[PDB]
Amino acid sequence: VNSFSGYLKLTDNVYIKNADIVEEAKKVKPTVVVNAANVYLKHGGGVAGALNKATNNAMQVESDDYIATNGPLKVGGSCVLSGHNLAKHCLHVVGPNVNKGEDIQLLKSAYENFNQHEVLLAPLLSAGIFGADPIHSLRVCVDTVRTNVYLAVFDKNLYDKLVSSFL
Ligand SMILES: O=C(O)C[C@H](NC(=O)c1ncnc2[nH]ccc12)c1ccccc1
Repeated sequence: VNSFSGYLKLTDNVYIKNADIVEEAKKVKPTVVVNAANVYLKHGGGVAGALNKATNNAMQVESDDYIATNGPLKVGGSCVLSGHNLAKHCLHVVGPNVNKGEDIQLLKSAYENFNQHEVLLAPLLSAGIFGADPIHSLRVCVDTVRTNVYLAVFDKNLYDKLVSSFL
C-alpha cells in the first residue's frame, strides 16, 4: 500500500491520473520521480523545465555537473540523480523526440529503464512537446514496464482521450 491518490487502474501495474507531476511529487514524495529529459540534461520546458523550476534550479546545477563528468546520455538511456525537494531520486529518462527527428523505435528502450525501480511516478514518455503519438506511448508503457508505474498526465483533454481509447 502506498500514498498515491485518485489514480485510475489501467493494468495490473500501471495507474493514471490527470495531474501536474510536480504537484503530485510535492504531495507524495515518491522514491522515484521520472523526468522526461534530453541527452544534455538541459531542462528547458515540458516535464523537465517544470520539475527543474520546482527545485529552484538545483536539478539543473546537479545535471550540469553530471554532464561535465560523464558526457551526454544516449537516446533511450537514463541516469539516477537526486530528487531534491520532490522525491528521493529523479530518474532522468531520454525518450525519442520526434520534433528532433529521433528514432521512434527507441521508446521501448526508454521505458525499460523503469524496470530497475519498484515504484515510480512518471510522465508519458515522448508525449507532449516531444511530438510522438501519446496513444502509442501508453501502449509501449503498458507492454514494457513490469514495475509499478503511476502516470501523471498534465493535459486534461489528453488524459480524457488516453483513457477513452485505452485497450
Ligand atoms: O502530460 C502531458 O500533458 C505531457 C507531458 N507534459 C508535462 O507533464 C508538462 N509539460 C509542461 N509543463 C508542465 N508542468 C507540469 C507538468 C508539465 C510531457 C510528457 C513527455 C515529454 C514532455 C511533456
